[PDB]
Amino acid sequence: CIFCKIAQKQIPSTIVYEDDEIFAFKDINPIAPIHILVIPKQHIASLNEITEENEAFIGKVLYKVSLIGKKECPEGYRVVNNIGEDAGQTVKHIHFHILGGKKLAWDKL
Amino acid sequence: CIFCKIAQKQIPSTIVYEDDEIFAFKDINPIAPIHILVIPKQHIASLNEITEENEAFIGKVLYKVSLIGKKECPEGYRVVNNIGEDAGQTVKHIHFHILGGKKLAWDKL
Ligand SMILES: [Zn+2]
Ligand SMILES: [Zn+2]
Repeated sequence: CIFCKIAQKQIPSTIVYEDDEIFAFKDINPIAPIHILVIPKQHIASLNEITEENEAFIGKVLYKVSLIGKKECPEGYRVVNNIGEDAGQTVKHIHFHILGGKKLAWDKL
Repeated sequence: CIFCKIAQKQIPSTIVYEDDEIFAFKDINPIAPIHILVIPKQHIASLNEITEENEAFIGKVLYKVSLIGKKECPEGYRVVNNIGEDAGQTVKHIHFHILGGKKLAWDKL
């Protein structure tokens, strides 16, 4: 898993924030001027693997996403998560996108 | 708050799912063929109002989002949350978008 390897610094990335639980890094193919990926260090494949037993942990991840977003994007930010084929999920390790740095489009998908 | 009123059925909506904690309804200006809004019935203004004290509740909301998404969008779905001006947040009551029903675009914002 490329995201487990990035989180453990086996594959290089430009680190925005890291702690015992999460790892955040710049997206190398950005769609916004600020485009950050936030991953749990623990491998969970997608949002469809959230259970009642790990929902408190995923809430903590989302809280830490908000702390990164409000620091990096004081003018506002969008959080995106992709599940499966129609959403274009490329890596099967849950990753939140933080998008900001401009007035973001809201266009037909 | 228009979303508190929708959640309490004071303003009509097309309901997808409802329980003691959450309310989900069709977006009337959709950007995808499946476009569902999911709100907590409790008023929380945005993701920037997540705290360590409510992070477990927001994890539960995200779990219920995933249950709606995997049912309505078995081929995959995207979850979006907008915070503040640059993201275009229009209603100050936290709302998750579930987008699906086609191979979704990933375009420059
Ligand atoms: Zn992984
Ligand atoms: Zn409200």
